[PDB]
Amino acid sequence: STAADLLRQGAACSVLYLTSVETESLTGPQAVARASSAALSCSTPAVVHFKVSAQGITLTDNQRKLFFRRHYPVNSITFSSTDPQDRRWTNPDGTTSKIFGFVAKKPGSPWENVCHLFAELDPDQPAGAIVTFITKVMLG
Repeated sequence: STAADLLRQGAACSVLYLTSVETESLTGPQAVARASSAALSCSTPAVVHFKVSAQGITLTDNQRKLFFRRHYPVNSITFSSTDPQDRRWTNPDGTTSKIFGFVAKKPGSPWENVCHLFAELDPDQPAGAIVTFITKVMLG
């Protein structure tokens, strides 16, 4: 586990997975805003493991032997930001969490642009930092 290899492995943490919505012909900020509107208008979100690395974004969740996984390669990711209206997610305890999303091509419907929306769980792995890391691996 050398420095450069570790650093390529990137950072992973837990986040709430709020929703995913198709977002064609919208700017990046419009896409994230659209997703947040949908999430905030709907009638409990899953906690997922969220990894950002040189290889892109990987989302996973397991309950016993049931398993969810999606990977978004770096060339597929077109945008990420916190909610441009500064809207927050209200947790079951009534406290609020910052919202962020990214837009990527849908792996099995590649013509489709889809915004994946999340809320922060840890102030020490905050939404703004995750957005910074995604934008860095896009920049690379």
